[PDB]
Amino acid sequence: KKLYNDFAWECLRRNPQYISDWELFMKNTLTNGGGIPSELIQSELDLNAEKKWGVMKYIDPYNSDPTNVFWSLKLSNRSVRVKLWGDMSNLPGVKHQRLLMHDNTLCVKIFSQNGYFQLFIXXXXXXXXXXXXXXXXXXXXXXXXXXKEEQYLGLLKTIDDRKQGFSHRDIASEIFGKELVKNEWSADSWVRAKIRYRIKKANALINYGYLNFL
Amino acid sequence: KKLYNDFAWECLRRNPQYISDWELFMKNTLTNGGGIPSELIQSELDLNAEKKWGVMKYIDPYNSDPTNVFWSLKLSNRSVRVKLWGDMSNLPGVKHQRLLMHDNTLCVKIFSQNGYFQLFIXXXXXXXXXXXXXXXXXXXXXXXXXXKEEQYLGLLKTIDDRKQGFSHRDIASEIFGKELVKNEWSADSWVRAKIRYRIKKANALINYGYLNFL
Amino acid sequence: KKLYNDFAWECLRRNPQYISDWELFMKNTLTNGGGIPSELIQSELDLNAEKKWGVMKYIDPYNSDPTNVFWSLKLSNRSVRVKLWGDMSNLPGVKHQRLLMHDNTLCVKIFSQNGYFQLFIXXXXXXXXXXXXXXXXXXXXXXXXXXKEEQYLGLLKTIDDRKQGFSHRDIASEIFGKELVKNEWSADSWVRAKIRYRIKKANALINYGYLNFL
Amino acid sequence: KKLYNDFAWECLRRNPQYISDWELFMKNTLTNGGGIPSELIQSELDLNAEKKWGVMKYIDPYNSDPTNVFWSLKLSNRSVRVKLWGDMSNLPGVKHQRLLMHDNTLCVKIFSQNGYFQLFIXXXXXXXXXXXXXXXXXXXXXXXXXXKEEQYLGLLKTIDDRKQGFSHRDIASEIFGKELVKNEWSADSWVRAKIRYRIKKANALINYGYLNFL
Amino acid sequence: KKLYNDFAWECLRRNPQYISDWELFMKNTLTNGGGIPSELIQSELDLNAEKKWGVMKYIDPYNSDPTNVFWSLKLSNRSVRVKLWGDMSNLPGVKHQRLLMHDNTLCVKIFSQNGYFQLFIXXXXXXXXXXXXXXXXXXXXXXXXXXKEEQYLGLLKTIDDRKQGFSHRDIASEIFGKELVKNEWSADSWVRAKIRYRIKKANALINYGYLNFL
Amino acid sequence: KKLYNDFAWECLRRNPQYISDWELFMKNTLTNGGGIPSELIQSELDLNAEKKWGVMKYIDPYNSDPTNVFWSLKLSNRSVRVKLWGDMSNLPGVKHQRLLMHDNTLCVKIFSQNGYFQLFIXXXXXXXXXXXXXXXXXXXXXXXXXXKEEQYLGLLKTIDDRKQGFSHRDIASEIFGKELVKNEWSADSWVRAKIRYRIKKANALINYGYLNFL
Repeated sequence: KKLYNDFAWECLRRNPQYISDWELFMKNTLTNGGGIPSELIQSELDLNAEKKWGVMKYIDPYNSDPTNVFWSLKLSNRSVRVKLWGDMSNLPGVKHQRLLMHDNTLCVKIFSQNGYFQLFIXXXXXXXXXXXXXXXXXXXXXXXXXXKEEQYLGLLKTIDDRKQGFSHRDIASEIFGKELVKNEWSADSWVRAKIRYRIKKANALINYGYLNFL
Repeated sequence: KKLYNDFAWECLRRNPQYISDWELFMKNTLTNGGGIPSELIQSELDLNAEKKWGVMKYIDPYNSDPTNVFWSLKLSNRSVRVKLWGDMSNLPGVKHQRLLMHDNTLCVKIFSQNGYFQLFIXXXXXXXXXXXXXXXXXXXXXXXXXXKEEQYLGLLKTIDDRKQGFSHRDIASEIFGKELVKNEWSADSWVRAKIRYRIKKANALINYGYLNFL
Repeated sequence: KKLYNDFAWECLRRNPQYISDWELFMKNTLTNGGGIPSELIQSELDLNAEKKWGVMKYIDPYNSDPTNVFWSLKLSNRSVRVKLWGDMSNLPGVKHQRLLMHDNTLCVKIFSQNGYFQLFIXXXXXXXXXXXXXXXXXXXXXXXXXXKEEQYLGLLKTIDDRKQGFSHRDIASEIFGKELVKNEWSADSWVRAKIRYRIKKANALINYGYLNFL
Repeated sequence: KKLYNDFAWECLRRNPQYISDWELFMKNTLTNGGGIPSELIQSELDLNAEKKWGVMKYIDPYNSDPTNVFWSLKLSNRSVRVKLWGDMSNLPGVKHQRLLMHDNTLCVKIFSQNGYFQLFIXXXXXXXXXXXXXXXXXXXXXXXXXXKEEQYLGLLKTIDDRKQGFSHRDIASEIFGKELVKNEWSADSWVRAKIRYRIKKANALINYGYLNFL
Repeated sequence: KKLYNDFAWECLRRNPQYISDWELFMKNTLTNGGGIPSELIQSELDLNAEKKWGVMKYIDPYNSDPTNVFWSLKLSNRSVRVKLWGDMSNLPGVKHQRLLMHDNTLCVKIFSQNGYFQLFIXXXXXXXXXXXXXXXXXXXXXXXXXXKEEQYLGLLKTIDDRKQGFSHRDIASEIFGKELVKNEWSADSWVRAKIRYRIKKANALINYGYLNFL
Repeated sequence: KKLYNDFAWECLRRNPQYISDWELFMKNTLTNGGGIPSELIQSELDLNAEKKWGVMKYIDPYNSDPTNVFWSLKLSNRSVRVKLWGDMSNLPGVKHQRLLMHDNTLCVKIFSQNGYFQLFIXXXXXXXXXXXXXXXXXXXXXXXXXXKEEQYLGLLKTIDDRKQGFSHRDIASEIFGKELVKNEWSADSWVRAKIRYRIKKANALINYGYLNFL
């Protein structure tokens, strides 16, 4: 089952350029390569996506489950470097997924219903010694996992409506009602401007604005 | 003096389309209209900018002081409707600016060194009665004014470097050093990918991503 | 069943002048008026009681259940003005009662086991904008309802003992014991002074002192 | 100078029966007794006032300074029994006053700008051992002294206006304005009912309602 | 069953001099006295142990249950003087034990799974009146009972290993492993110094260092 | 000036065996070695003291200033391993001292008026990743330094009195008074037992009991 929701992945998988990239990645691996890309191994093609989109591995954009969605250490604010486990990784209600990277570094994601956290490899982590710093909030976030976004997802729903063929007025009627739209829709109307603002907000998130959520 | 910094305004005033819009707005008002646009009155041309960019009045993009930068009620999460003052508006260290809107509604912004807050017109405000809701956080934000963003501004600094003519490698040397760049710059290098990610992050903020900060 | 206890009503319904007023109100409505006064409608006679005693409707003083006991907006510190619900009014454990006032204003009381709260008419309330004010405590009190007084009720129990015909010494024996009273009762004895202080405390509450508890 | 304000004393000294009692107490001590009643010693006449009014010593009702106003142990919720000091009693900003009682018990009041506290006689106090009890709040109140009431005093101001000869309408004009009163004053008017409610509230406090504030 | 663990008793009952004292106390009472020492009565011989070891009664050092282990008022930081109960002493999960002392003072210990507390004789206790003092922490500790030490007990386990005949190297192998000890054991080795430090730490606790834990 | 007080050092420097060890260490270095032991370098003789007493360097027991008193990593609960500073080490009111160890590891002590903290070598520290662990309290203790013990020092004062030649009765008179001692001193007296308990408590601290305070 889908444990958690990755909002940045919901933005990225709706990017038309990423969808085109993934379909190209599938075609050259199914008809020009070794075949189908559980045992996650980052290839060279996947590292191109990490340097371009942020995900360490090309993930099917049709699937909302972010189990195999790993975010680059160069971008993630929910990752730590760990040196050398069974206690943290086997709580009834906490799952984990592993990924072997191109530089032979092992990334393990710890996730539950409250989010995810990535560990790049007892368990010891080198925390930067900065007095009165919010760098310790990473440990608090990991504890919350082992223990506006509803409006943001509604913006992505509007993008799904557009790509289905619905017009701005169609989406306006869906949100405000047929009677309100017939009475107020105009050239410089505020109902039209609100729907346009929904598109602009979501487009900015989809066109790499999701990077600011990592 | 510049009391506070409006991060959304720092994004918007760097938008090339908004800069072009403002220069067009100045030309048709200086050579085709009544002349120069302290006594802020929202005209019809200003309301077009409110429905397009979010600011209730065209503001010179060259000035960082957000004194006369007013944000639309349709977008602002720092605004309330107030019905009918001298105590709140005259604290030593708290300033205020007024704007008369096209619909004859008066908007008064209360700001200090900790941010701004807009009041749309004793003083009584109709707060929505929702049990266990964060709608009361608006009153807490107003109290904080009457009593990552350093990284976000650094992203906009990179946009200023680009518009000046500096290349991606030039900006990479500015941040990481000439020696590191000469050794590591390549086609699919991570230093080049980091600089590209800076541009993408800032571009998303500039291209209406600032709306998610209102 | 009796959900909560209104201490101010316990004081008022023990007032001999109010009891006489209610019996007069019943006689002129049962033998001179339309008959018996679930569908609470404030008449002109009830508004006389609101301007005299504080309750918006004459309530039988023999009943301790304060379901239909409504307190005047001119006196209540547990009331708000609300403009235009099913979520707040239908929690398993929270009841409500309505009253239509003489000025056609609808008062709805929301009560549970932790107290009551009155709303005078989504749901929006005009809260006075006063910085660093305890006016927001009304919302906290309403949240506590939707989520010394044992000594004060003992004082009213002493009034019930007096109206039954028990003397001050009888009540002293009831509280301190027959042996203590026989040994210590005197003209200027402290046991007699304590019982007198009980009466004075309760009489002050009954003779409009309950108004300070609204 | 007057350090603090005793609200219960402000109620009691406005009681006409207490004022008559004090004037009788002065006459029988100035023309029938030893003369004038700094060295506070509770006599037999003072103990009659303690059993009747609550103050351990007859105090001039014309003086608002509650320095020599001591409240009976039988009524005070701000008193403790102490067994056997210079550290607590000599803080720059904390004063103290002593009273020798008729039963040879010494009462010492510790007061500052935040209130008063009475000690009835190192310093050790026998606190009742009750689990999860608010009896320890007496120590917190004493710490606050060594470290609605503005509306209540306004009610007593209305009593001062009445005893000066001002009518209910005069006081209504003082609070609401001459124009409002001339327009709204009537037989069953709400402006008249509000002023009547002020009197009733204050009268209840004055007629032994202050006992509930000790 | 054993409700709680008294760490000071775990130190004292491992003291060789106390074990010798108890065996002498048993011999002179079983072959020279009245016989066997539920009804705890402190004799003169027991008071010698109170002035020497701290326990008000000689307790068999072989038993870890500290039910009858009472600590002297001259040493205990978990004791109060109480003057004159059924509510506190009969919570489902809270037990109590009584001891009659040589000076006819009754000591009652209240204990549960969270520790013990001793009362030396309603229930009233004379608390010292000291402003901003931690003397009130005794009431908080008693409330916690009515509602490093795992490392310290491991130090006493090392003493048990020594008295059984195990050498320092034997205990080193028990803690660090046979392979580590064979490789690192030397004259001035750190593994030998760590085991020596364990002994010194525990010996200090056993040789009256437990007094600092009362 | 002496910034802070090291209680464990106050115990250790009063140890007669350590004082003898230090005098032997001085004699073999002043008449058999290189001479006098600001530039702290741990020699082989100093490491013998680290494995025996805990201090990384022999310190003159006559000096109470614990500036050059360093505690072994094998014993200190106020030390961390740090990998590679000017911000933390140069606060107006925070000093630091360095020591080069026999294994070429550099130990730097950061201390102020609130205590000391040792760092064994930006600045990064490998913190053990244990969920719901008190290992993070080391960072809180370091923050407190960069931002019963009065009774324990009184116990060491009693040891100073003994080594000066004062008897147990002399110390009893010093604490309780000449009159109390002359009246109560006996064979099995409690005043004599209290003084004996002071000695036993302090002796346990001095004879390696200080290790439990590191």
